[PDB]
Amino acid sequence: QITNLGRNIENKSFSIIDEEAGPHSFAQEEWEVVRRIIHATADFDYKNITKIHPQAIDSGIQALKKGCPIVCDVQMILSGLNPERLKVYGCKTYCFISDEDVIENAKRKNSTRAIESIQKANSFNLLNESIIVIGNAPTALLEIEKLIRQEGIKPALIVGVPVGFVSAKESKESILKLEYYNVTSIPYILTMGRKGGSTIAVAILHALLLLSSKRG
Repeated sequence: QITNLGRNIENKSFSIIDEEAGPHSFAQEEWEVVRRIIHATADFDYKNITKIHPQAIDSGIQALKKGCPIVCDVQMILSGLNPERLKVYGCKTYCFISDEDVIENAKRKNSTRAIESIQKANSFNLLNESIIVIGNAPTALLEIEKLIRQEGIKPALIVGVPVGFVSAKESKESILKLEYYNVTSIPYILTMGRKGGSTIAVAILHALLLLSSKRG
């Protein structure tokens, strides 16, 4: 998994982050997630924009335990998750961003591959009680919002951390509006604003997998 020197570096880093982050309003478990994000980016700003839903970590753990599907918008996210830890639960990862049918459908429908990618997962019922990890494409998050609002889909958890200058900020706010209006109570983990990234998403997933293990 990692060497002694490895752990020493990480432990030293987390200690530096805690001391430097200063005062924050995150509970212990929530902080393990936020601290992980700051660690992957060296960006303390995440201490202020990462919003975690009260049931987020709980639904996340439960979903993983059940070998739930993990739907990712971009391939890099998967490339960050070690299949070793996932087979423990039997979770299955998916990313259709690069499938032919998705590509042609995006072109033909004047949309994005991310949007058709999400629709494809839905056509397979892969959104129900799953963990939706959107680390890059804002349109993928807006589509999920659309499906929740119109199709009533019920994922176990939404990790909405897309990065961008066009609709990123908006896609995250649309998720908060769903809760604001009590149309649904789908747990979420968001980094409000334009900031996000596949690396932020992977860091959140790893924090969850760790918390899951630690709960033992």
